[PDB]
Amino acid sequence: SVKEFLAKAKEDFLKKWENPAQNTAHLDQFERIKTLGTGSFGRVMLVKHMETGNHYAMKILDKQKVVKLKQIEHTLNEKRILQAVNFPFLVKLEFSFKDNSNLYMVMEYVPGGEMFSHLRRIGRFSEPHARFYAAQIVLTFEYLHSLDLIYRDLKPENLLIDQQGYIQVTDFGFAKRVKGRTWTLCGTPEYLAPEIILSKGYNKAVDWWALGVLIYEMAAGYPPFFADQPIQIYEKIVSGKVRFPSHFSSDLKDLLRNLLQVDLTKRFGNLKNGVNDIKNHKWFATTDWIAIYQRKVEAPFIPKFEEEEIRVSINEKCGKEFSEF
Repeated sequence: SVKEFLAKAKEDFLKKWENPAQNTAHLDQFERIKTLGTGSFGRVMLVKHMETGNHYAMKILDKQKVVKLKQIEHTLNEKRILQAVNFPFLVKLEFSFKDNSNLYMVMEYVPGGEMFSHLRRIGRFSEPHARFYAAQIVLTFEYLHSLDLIYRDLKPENLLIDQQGYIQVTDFGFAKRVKGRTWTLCGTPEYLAPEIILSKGYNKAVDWWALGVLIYEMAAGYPPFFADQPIQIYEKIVSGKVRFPSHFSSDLKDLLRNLLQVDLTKRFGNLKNGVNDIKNHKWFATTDWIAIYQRKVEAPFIPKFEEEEIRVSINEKCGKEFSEF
């Protein structure tokens, strides 16, 4: 039935992936409540859809700035992916549209902060706390991999902790729909699998390696392969040799040896049973997968967390570059 859940999820996905929804709202439909922050391409605003009452986080991206920063492909890709997927631990794109000046990504409003800064403050997560988060990433990758997506940007900064203490994976700029193998070097050095570094071509198992890195970092407070220079980071990754903190349970060490496995024919998540090798591992014995998916487990930690015009030019900017948006 997991099989049948995933098959239906793939049908929903392919439909939207092949014929992406465009201009599913317009700016005059939203009441502007508060600017939450200013990102690279423009502001993020709390808004309310005036026709329903639902509140959202609307990201505004100035098209000319996206072009200037050479982020057209990443922005288009992220949007195309986000409008086509649906899973409890993936940021939800509710509406998108564009006008003469801007692109708009109307996201579910999910206050809370990223995992990097939370981890820095807390120091390290206990093993139950780390397992709770890891379980959500496991289910999300099970979902994304079933759709032939490789996420390939897993790092703590890409994991929001929401108002319920659950994980939301954000930033699908690098994600690629890949049937088979691919070659592009992207992502943050610490989290890269050996086969990426050595330009061997790679598959979805790079996400399972990155999960290994994430779990270690969550539980240790620092990633397994670190150095001041990226070449020394690469050297460590390629060696395979991982040293564990002394407080790591025996079960955690074993899981991590199986995820941080250089040999692809032994790496958990890359074998005949796929994700189930990970889900059945002793470290996850106490994990109630269904309760996690249904958001019924109480989270170990609940985070605490002058208005200016949106000027729309009378001239369309960068129309052809963003045709697909």
